[PDB]
Amino acid sequence: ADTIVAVELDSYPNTDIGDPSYPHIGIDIKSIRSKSTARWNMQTGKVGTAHISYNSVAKRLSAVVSYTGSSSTTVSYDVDLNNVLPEWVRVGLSATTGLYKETNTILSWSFTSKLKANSLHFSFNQFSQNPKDLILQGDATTDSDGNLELTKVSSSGDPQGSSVGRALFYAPVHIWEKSAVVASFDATFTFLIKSPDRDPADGITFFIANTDTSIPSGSGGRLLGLFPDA
Amino acid sequence: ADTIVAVELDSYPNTDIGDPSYPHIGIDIKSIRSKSTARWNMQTGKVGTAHISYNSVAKRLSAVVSYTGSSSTTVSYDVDLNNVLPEWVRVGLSATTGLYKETNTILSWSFTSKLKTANSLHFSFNQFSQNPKDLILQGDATTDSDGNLELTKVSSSGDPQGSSVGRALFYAPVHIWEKSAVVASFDATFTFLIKSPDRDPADGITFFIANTDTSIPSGSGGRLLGLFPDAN
Ligand SMILES: [Ca+2]
Ligand SMILES: [Ca+2]
Ligand SMILES: [Ca+2]
Ligand SMILES: [Mn+2]
Ligand SMILES: [Mn+2]
Ligand SMILES: [Mn+2]
Ligand SMILES: [Mn+2]
Ligand SMILES: [Mn+2]
Ligand SMILES: [Mn+2]
Ligand SMILES: [Mn+2]
Repeated sequence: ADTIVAVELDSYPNTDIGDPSYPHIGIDIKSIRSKSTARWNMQTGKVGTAHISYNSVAKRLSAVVSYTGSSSTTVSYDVDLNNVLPEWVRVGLSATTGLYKETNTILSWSFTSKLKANSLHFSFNQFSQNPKDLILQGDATTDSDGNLELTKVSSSGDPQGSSVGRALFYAPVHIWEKSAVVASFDATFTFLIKSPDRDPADGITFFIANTDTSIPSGSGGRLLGLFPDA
Repeated sequence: ADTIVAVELDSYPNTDIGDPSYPHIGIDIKSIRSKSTARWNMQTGKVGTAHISYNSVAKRLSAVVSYTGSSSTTVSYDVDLNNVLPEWVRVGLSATTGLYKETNTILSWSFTSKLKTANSLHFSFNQFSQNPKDLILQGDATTDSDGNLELTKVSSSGDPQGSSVGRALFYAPVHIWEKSAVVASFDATFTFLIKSPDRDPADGITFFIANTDTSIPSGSGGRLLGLFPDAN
């Protein structure tokens, strides 16, 4: 079973598995049952931005999601990630649609990791047709507009249900080493969630996992393509 | 047949294949016979620093090698790398030894690529782990307990060995160009320590850019720096 650390943008309330009764963003530490969550005032059809950051001294994983012209949503959790994650990891984005759907379009994504100092940084303001520097899993694809469509969309751009997909950066990341003075990382991605459904689903996540991580079987829908069970 | 673009720190003069008659640094475009070279006043036993840069507007690949408290060595060559390299590549470092030898120790390596279609990739190693999962080690290349990358074999006692070849490629491919892109550039730097028991150290170290699936060619040892199958 993979080891997962993620920040979820949960658009669909799955109260039968721990979610609060409303769209929310949360911090998941080895389980879909977020250790911390904050109400997320979604704005489908509007481009949002998510920023995630962490450093080994403060030991506080934080995330902020926002849209232009509106107050943001933030969430944090005190945790020693070096204790949870292996020294080497791959970082990525995931998304899923189930009975209900939504577009899980990524317009841009950047990540920076520093180990005190060695470093890894990448930035995509648009994605290439054949992103050789990305590992596409499931239905994840990049469209003609240079955007990353984590889940299946029609020619018109209309979302489809029962879809799952993720994109991991090709190169493993060394997030920690013995005696390391300080290790830190931060990620940012812009997204566009659209949907005809009264209640869109299921969400998008930025996650960090073991380097050989793959879509767990039965991880569709509410499990955001990250966990095998609830 | 890989496509190679490299900046060579040629410590051994092989005049039989076009090398000038003195240690030198050079810019190689699909051939070991440098398109441009400059005399390299080596400081064996001293830590050196090499800097390589290029951008699609200026179209001038330049490299500078220096040591603390000494005059630097520079070499340049005008060339549109878009007419040579494929759109996706892997970057790396190579080194070899032949009858004569030398340590080809890399103490640090950084690289930055920018593509304004601006997308970018950047990595830096101030030390290397024993199990560098973000590096593709080829040939004899290995990282040591000191955290340094030994491109070519060195005895457990630190003494270099001849007839060795090794390379280290960064794991993720690099997108250096795309049609209609506005501008693209890359920057690379690495520090190295070349030590030798031989009056004439050989054969050299290089920073190269090649097709993503690049591998050490057969017969690329010694004077071929682990980059080419022949000296054509
Ligand atoms: Ca949910
Ligand atoms: Ca030579
Ligand atoms: Ca192209
Ligand atoms: Mn949730
Ligand atoms: Mn930040
Ligand atoms: Mn850096
Ligand atoms: Mn690209
Ligand atoms: Mn030469
Ligand atoms: Mn950048
Ligand atoms: Mn490392």
